[PDB]
Amino acid sequence: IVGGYTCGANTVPYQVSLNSGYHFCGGSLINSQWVVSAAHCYKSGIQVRLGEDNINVVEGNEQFISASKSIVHPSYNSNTLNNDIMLIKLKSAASLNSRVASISLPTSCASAGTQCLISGWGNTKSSGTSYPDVLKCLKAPILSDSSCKSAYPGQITSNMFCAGYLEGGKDSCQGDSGGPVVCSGKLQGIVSWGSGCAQKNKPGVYTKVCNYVSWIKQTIASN
Ligand SMILES: [Ca+2]
Ligand SMILES: [Mg+2]
Repeated sequence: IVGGYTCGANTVPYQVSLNSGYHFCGGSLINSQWVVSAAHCYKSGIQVRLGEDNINVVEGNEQFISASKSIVHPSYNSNTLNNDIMLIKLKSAASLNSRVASISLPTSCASAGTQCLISGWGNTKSSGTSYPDVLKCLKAPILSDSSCKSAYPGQITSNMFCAGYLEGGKDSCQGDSGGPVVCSGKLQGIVSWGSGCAQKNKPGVYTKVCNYVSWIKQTIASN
């Protein structure tokens, strides 16, 4: 996350770190047995880490649970990143508490202008590499599809939205992939892609979760 701030330990209790020997993607806990992340984060051998703040120091509120199964969206296209969403079931149920909580799925899509919260352990420089060990946060508004489509002609589908600042300066970056974009108490997006980080007229692009609620509910209940 570039230009954001330190969230504070466990202030984003639904935030997950996917680890395959190191942190490689974020995710969101939607209930004790399931996590939603990005399909481009798919890997075999994932351990889900809950209640994290510093990812290199066991501070006491973590739960590390292995994944039993992963389900990438049936229509994920890794070339365009359309339908960039995946579900991860935990081998054991998490123990929800103040530090480990789930986030709600949306009932309707959010409007442009709505302020959201983006969080992750990704790169914090736009031009450089500095990976933080504690969770960083960024409040950013959803942009109009018009400004999103002008920035990326022929690349945005109805399953994507942009959030950020066209002036640049604040944005998600690598290491944030798969993490949450929460607006008004609901999980509305997933960090998917963008052009570099915090560049001018290049906002980050997010998976539009409100379009996958029936698929998520149907899939988790049948698995
Ligand atoms: Ca830790
Ligand atoms: Mg993240």
